[PDB]
Amino acid sequence: VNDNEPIFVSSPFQATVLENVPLGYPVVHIQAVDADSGENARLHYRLVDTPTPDFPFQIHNSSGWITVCAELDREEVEHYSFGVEAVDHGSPPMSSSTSVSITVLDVNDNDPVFTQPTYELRLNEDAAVGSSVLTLQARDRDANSVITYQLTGGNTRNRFALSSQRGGGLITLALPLDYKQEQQYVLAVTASDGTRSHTAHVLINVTDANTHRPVFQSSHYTVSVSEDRPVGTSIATLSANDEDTGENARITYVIQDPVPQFRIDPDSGTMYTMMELDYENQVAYTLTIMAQDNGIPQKSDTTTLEILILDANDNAPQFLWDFYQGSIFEDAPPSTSILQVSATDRDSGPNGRLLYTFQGGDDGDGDFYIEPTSGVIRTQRRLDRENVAVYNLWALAVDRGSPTPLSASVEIQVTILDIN
Ligand SMILES: [Ca+2]
Ligand SMILES: [Ca+2]
Ligand SMILES: [Ca+2]
Ligand SMILES: [Ca+2]
Ligand SMILES: [Ca+2]
Ligand SMILES: [Ca+2]
Ligand SMILES: [Ca+2]
Ligand SMILES: [Ca+2]
Ligand SMILES: [Cl-]
Ligand SMILES: [Mg+2]
Ligand code: NA
Repeated sequence: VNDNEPIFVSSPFQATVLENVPLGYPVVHIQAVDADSGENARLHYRLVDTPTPDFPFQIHNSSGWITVCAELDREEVEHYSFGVEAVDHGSPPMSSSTSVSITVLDVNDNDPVFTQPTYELRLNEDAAVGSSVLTLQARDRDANSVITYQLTGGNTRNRFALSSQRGGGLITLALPLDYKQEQQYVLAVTASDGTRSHTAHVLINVTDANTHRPVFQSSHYTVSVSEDRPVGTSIATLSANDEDTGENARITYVIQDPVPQFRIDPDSGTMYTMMELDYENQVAYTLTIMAQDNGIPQKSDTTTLEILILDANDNAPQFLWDFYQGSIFEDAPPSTSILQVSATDRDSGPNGRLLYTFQGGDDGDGDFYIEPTSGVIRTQRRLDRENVAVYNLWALAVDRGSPTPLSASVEIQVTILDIN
């Protein structure tokens, strides 16, 4: 006579299991006590449905042990809710049912995964230090995985910085860019859960910017030019150098205060004369000159050029009087002055400095001489009106001009006065 319903040992059943356990792992012993003996007391166990995408457990129909019969995965199903039923082999058979809960415990069996498969961007070379470059996010399907981000290769000259945070991993500019040193970076970034990792690559191209001004070779050029030089003489080649690239570094030269006498070639920075120059009119010119790059926006420098005109022997001496006349008594001793000639020369230096001489002239067959620097004409000999009563002397003023010296001549008449 079958008088007792099978009673379970725990009120409902509950168990946890690492997602790791092998096929065969004993999860829970379901136990029931029938209060009879014989077959009135003999129990069979069965799992009942009370939807999960898998059901990786089974119960042994006599022992009551639930074992894993397919590999578990917490990232597929954390929690399984189902039932178990115990039944006696009684001719009127009795049974009871309870619930079973199995919670699956997390193991670190997933790598962190970047949210983008690929990372690419373009930075302007003048991007500010501190500015944001990129935020990278990875995710880990494990519940118990904290993600730390780290810059782990290709940070050349330590240009970039990476703050690791809750959301993800922020890249900033730590130190200034320079197109002349690096056009490109390939930053490795690794996402780690503390044991597993993945490494993303960030391709960064740098666009040259106009971060430099031309710098002239000098802030004050001085060059010299003979007043001789024809129209179209090159007199100097100014240059500025710009550390940028392309148009940002290509120089246009510009006279800021133009004069008719000079022009510049804007591409080559060469200065040419545009007119005849005259030392006797202006000895010096000063120009202010710009070098502008061709960047957007444009930058520029400034220098002064001082142009010194060099004097040329382009002026001939000129006597103050076109004719001189003087007298002396016949009985006068040697070294008696008759008179002093003078000349001027509009040139300076040796070009303007004067020698008075009878050479190329006439000194009355040696009867007179002239002092080279003073121009004073003197008797050299005793005189005789029997012989010469009236000399027609010819004096020369010669400059000391190098390339070829210039001169002028003047007539001096010398009357020899009688003795009563
Ligand atoms: Ca029973
Ligand atoms: Ca798993
Ligand atoms: Ca993980
Ligand atoms: Ca896991
Ligand atoms: Ca520039
Ligand atoms: Ca002149
Ligand atoms: Ca001159
Ligand atoms: Ca002269
Ligand atoms: Cl006179
Ligand atoms: Mg699976
Ligand atoms: Na630049």
